[PDB]
Amino acid sequence: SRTALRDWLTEQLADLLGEPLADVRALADDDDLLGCGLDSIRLMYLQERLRARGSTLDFAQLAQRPCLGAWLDLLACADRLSAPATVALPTAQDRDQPFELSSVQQAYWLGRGAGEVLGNVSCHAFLEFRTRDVDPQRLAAAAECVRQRHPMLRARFLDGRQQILPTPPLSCFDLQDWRTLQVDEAERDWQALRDWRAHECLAVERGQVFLLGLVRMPGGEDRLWLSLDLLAADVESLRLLLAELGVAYLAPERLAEPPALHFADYLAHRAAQRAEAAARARDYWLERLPRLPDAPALPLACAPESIRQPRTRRLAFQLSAGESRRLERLAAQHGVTLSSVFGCAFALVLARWSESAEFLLNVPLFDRHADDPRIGEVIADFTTLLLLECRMQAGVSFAEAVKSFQRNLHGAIDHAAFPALEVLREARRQGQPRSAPVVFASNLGEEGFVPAAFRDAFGDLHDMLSQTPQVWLDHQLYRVGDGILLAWDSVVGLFPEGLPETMFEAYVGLLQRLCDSAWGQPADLPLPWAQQARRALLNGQPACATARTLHRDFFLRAAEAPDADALLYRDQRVTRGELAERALRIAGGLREAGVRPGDAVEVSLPRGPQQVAAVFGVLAAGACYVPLDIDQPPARRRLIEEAAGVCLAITEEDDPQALPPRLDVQRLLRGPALAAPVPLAPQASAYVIYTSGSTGVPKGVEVSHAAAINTIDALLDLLRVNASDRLLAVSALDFDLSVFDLFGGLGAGASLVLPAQEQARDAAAWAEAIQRHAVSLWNSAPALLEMALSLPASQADYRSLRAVLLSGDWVALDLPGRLRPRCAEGCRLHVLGGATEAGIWSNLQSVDTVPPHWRSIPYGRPLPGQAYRVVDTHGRDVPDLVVGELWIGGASLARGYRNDPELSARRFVHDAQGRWYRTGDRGRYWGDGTLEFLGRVDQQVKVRGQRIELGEVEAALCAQAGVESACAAVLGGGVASLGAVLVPRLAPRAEGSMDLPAAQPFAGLAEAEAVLTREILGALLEAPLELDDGLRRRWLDWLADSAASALPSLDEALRRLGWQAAGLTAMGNALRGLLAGEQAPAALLLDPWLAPQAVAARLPDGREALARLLEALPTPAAGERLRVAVLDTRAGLWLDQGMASLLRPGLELTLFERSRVLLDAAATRLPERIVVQALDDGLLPAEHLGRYDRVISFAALHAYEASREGLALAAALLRPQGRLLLVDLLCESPLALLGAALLDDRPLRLAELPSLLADLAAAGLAPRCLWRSERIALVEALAPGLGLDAAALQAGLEQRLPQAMRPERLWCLPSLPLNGNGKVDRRRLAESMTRALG
Ligand SMILES: Nc1ncnc2c1ncn2[C@@H]1O[C@H](COP(=O)(O)O)[C@@H](O)[C@H]1O
Ligand SMILES: [Mg+2]
Repeated sequence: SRTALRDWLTEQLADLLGEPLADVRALADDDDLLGCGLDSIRLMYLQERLRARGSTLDFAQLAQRPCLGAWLDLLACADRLSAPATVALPTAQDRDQPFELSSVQQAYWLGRGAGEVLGNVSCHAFLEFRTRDVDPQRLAAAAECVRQRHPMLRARFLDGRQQILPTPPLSCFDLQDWRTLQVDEAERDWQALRDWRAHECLAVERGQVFLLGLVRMPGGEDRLWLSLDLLAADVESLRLLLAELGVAYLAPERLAEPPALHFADYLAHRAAQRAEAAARARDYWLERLPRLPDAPALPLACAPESIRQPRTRRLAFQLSAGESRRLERLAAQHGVTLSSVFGCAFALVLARWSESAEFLLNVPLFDRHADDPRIGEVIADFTTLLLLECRMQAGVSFAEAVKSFQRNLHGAIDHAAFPALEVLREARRQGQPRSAPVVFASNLGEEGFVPAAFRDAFGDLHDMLSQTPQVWLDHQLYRVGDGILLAWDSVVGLFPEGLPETMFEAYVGLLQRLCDSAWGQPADLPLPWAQQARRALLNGQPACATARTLHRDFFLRAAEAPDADALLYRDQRVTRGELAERALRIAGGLREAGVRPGDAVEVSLPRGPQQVAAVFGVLAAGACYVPLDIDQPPARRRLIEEAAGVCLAITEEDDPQALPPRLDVQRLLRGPALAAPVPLAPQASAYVIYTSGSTGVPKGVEVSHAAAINTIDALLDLLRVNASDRLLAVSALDFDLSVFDLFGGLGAGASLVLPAQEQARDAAAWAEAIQRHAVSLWNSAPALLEMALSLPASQADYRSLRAVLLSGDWVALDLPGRLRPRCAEGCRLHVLGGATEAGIWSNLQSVDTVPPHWRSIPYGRPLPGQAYRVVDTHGRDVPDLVVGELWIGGASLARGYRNDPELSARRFVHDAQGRWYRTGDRGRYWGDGTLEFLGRVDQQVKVRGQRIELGEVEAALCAQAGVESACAAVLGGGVASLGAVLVPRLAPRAEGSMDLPAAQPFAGLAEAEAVLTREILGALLEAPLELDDGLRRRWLDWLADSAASALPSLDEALRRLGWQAAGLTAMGNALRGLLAGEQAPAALLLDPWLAPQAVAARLPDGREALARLLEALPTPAAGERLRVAVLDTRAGLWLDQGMASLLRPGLELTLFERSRVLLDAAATRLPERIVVQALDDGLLPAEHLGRYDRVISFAALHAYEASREGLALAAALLRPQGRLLLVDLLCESPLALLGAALLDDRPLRLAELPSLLADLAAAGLAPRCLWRSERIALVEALAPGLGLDAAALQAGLEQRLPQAMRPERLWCLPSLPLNGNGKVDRRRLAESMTRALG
């Protein structure tokens, strides 16, 4: 009855809150009980009382609607609709026996071992307290009294089990009386004792789970301190050890009763009583296990595997009684537990310090749930560990975040019934390596953490430590005073030195603005202000530029000294006057050709003075130059000419009827000179560099003169570039480092040494050109300079080279090591950062030397006038050392992409901090404000210094007629090659019209294989212990079901199948060799008596199928070449049964496999004139696509994960109108079924013939089923015009990609592998291609 139930709940709440019964009855039905000071510890008690009343509700059901009315309306359902909690408990377990560990004690125990991830430590709490005088004889009594009073305080831990001893062999109390000492010595010795015993691994293996102790300081001070391994205790149990030590010190007679409910009795009861909720929670965790977030991805100075004996460092902050009150009142007004305030505020900090906002944290629940009320006096480890996934919402108030985090935590509390350790174990077994190495422990009992009976004897908690193993950062909370001690037991040296302090200072700041300001304020933290202060300096670097047309300065340097050498090229030179005139003639020719201000002009000239004159001439016509290599291939050039909206192209070719009108630079050099460059305002489009672009369409990066010249000035004024300098422009014109050579170098009036197009990658030409023109300035991607430095110092003298710019790709840490002894005195290497989209660069790390902690040469300070943010995936700045997305900002940015406003809005984003490029580079601001770049998260990679989007390479391969989809990756090995992988499209058909005469087989052959199974198993089942239990259970039954029952025959079977007693003897012995040699399972495929294809090739009349599959190969009678391939080679063992008439005169035959080792076992025995080709790590080298007039599959199509795998592979491998020849098991071969059992791989793979045909016709091949039917069916099928070939791909790549990004090696898969998100597995494919490089 509902009113009687509200009375019962009122009485439970009046107990659990301690409020009066009448006052609690006066709470309204919708009045929030967390809004009255209910918390989770009380609510699990109330929920346990409801469970004990048979009124079964989950904690989450009560907790998602935490008010009396909602509880009553849940309960009016549950008292008739919900399951009874009735379980037959074990009423006792034998009290001295080595009983099982609780799940969280198993975690601590396994974490105690030296080998485990961040292991080798206790899990102990250490507590320190102060007082003037206390008696050691009271304390030595008190410690041994509490060891005898509570079973768990003397529990030995061995071998994954715990044993309550009679009395432990080792003392409970460490008296350290030092009233003898000098204070300074005792205080340092205290620090030595503190450091030892607060990190000490307690001797739990000898039942010392806890050790009290007391230093007596010569300053007249007793530092009572307490080491307790939480293997023995909940921190709630620890504060009861404190209460009892308090009474046992003060008045030991008042210790009421040794609390009777022994911990083995509790674990037996609790495990059985949780068991259905644990199985229900297990279903929930299994459905989430591939979807768990990881560890909080915090900035680690060391890998957690690599610090061998982790000291905890405590950080702590006593929130005042007033701060606590303000959190408690706001928490109540916002309907949340005080633990959810702290857990949410901590998860916001962890989110803000993580590379991802989704992570686990290990939340130790209280789990004191047993029927005897004295369980709340027992001292065992009643913790149970909740693996809280939390998934912190960015861009919300804290009120929204804490309610979300509470509903998440409260929702997860029932799912803690399956313990966090078994979740993580099941993750490790499922190949999900995950851990929850950040702990969160709310210990908020209002009596105080240190209980009254102990505070009356000793000072309130002076200090403490955790030592939780596997755990980086143990965040406890305690009531201390009636305030709240926040503690972060971070691990020493795991994090960067400033970080846990800085992160905790931001956590305290967060909790204080939660005391002191309403929760409608953002959950998204400020940075720790000092981090934002540093970064606002480094971003705030002043413009350091005069906003002007980009060409202005060169035309000034020309007007100021017309005779000075502007360009040096192929051992001739061009003056600034000559170049300015040549440019202004081009400009006049361009205005004559209808080009006009901020309209755009392609420049596509071989590297040399006419190119430089043309870009200056475009700019001096007022136009935006759109550089492309002359090597840029015609279809790609048409994508760019189309996308750029380009007015004109300059190309040495005259063609006024091209896509843009295309012009001879030599004719534009006949043009009248403009008397000046056209006046452009600084913001006009200056260069549009066509970077590679991920949809396949290349992308024009439209950079204003202001933007370009802000980078250039910021760097000219740093290099101190002057008229005596000369630059080697190894920069290609469509790679925007050239824009600095071009308008920086000549704007300062330094000369440009240009390589010829003949010298575009030629280190020896650069070395000659540098030593010949005494080049002072280098500028490149470091791939080009490492190439230049690979010439010896005797062959390539760079001592003229005053200063060096390295850019746009990873500088190796030893490149300044190679470079400083090679280049000039005053070497001035600068490594520069930032993308095409940001003007020519955006950072500068100078490198006089590399300090050893650089893992890469960082992006330095931002260049003057431009800036970096590093952001979370929600746009807010990440804290220092945290990885986030590099946003380049400020005056240097490109205006956008030339005609892609939507991709521009995706990249050039606007924020309260101005305009930002959102690069997709990852990186982190170090504590010194330097910006370590950390590579890229996305499909964009660097090939020979140049930028490539793998999405472009893939799209340029999908642009092949015949490709369904593609993958690309830059590969491992010293070659650093770009690879790619193809799925062909199959041109499907439906082809059920089939005309196989089925009649050749007879049932006596399946009976004969049954008799041979009776021979082989009848012998090996004299020694069935050679097998495993799966082989035994199958083969003992199959000795009827596949060998004799309903399959009678004589040993004439063997004479019908064709193998005789020497064969059977080798089958039995080779199988014993497979079993007992430890080579399982793969050695099945290395022996002609073992393998499913080798047995099939004679036993099921696979030889009479082979007599037809060995035919359709006309080459010797044709007098002419036939190209043939085999998919199902394995160790070659079926070809060995056709070999002489298989290996026909005139033939090309190629072996393929899907492993190396089996094909190499084929090459070890088959004649080496046959061509050998791995499909290494699944992967077909594309040099074989469309090559073969005949393709073979043989007694292994079942072994492909679909027929559609092998059939698409065959269809790709076949030349058009060439033929597949396919034989496979459809019916059981009883002996191939032994082999299937030894692979332990399903004989359900053996197709029906209609299904084989439907899959094959879906793979587009037109079939005829020929012969040999249900034992082994020979199908041929004939290839459509799939249109792929090696040379056709190479030609289509040569049409659509420059030689920078055509894959130097190319492959195919019948489908791409998916990672666990359902996206293409570019890491597995990068590895697979790397393995396929050999
Ligand atoms: N010093 C560098 N080290 C490594 N990568 C760099 C460096 N400088 C620039 N990059 C990055 O390389 C990426 C590819 O080059 P980009 O074509 O300009 O986009 C960009 O996102 C750049 O920020
Ligand atoms: Mg770029």
